[PDB]
Amino acid sequence: MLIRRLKDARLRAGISQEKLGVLAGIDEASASARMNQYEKGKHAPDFEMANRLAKVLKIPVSYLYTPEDDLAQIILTWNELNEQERKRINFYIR
Amino acid sequence: MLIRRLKDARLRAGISQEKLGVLAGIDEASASARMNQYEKGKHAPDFEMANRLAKVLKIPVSYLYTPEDDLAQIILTWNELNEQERKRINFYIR
DNA sequence: ACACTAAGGAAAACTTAGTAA
DNA sequence: TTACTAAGTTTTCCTTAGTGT
Repeated sequence: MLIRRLKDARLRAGISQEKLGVLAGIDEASASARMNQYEKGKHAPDFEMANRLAKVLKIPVSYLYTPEDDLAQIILTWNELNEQERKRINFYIR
Repeated sequence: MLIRRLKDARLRAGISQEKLGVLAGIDEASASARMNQYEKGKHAPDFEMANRLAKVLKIPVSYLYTPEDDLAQIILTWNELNEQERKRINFYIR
């Protein structure tokens, strides 16, 4: 998991490391420590948790694993497109 | 990491679980076991190994971590674009 | 060649109990 | 409050050594 994507998504959201964990379902006791470990690259969360974090952060989970700056932006933006906007890009791909 | 995504990518590369591990840097002696365990979802590779696996499979590492089928395709398809075709999309998104 | 699995040491994540701006 | 960390504990993985096609 890319620590910097985790930091940018959390900052845009406006919540602490501890808050993020609790909402993401991590136990109050270890929430603060764990969320800091992931954000400092000391440990990696597992994919389940990653999804849970993504859900709180209102981003697609794969943004967290996207190194390509240009692609990460596309994902972040695809996420917010409305019904027509996406239907446009779909015909585009196929 | 989504095992189904790993499997589909490998099959399109037209290579064995083993060869994949070998080319991805896993030692010959364990490459088969490991790559199978990943593909059956017994254990998940760490991100570094994911990245290695992706370079060999000629795909963006996000693909392995994207549960949405329509976003996965977008990622896969963006991958096939040239430097200019990508400037064309990056401006649409800025 | 190719897909696959149990077991147990190797290694990584999780928990606790904190400190530091 | 929020960020951060070491050390202990528990969990998951990598390697070995086989299975079967």
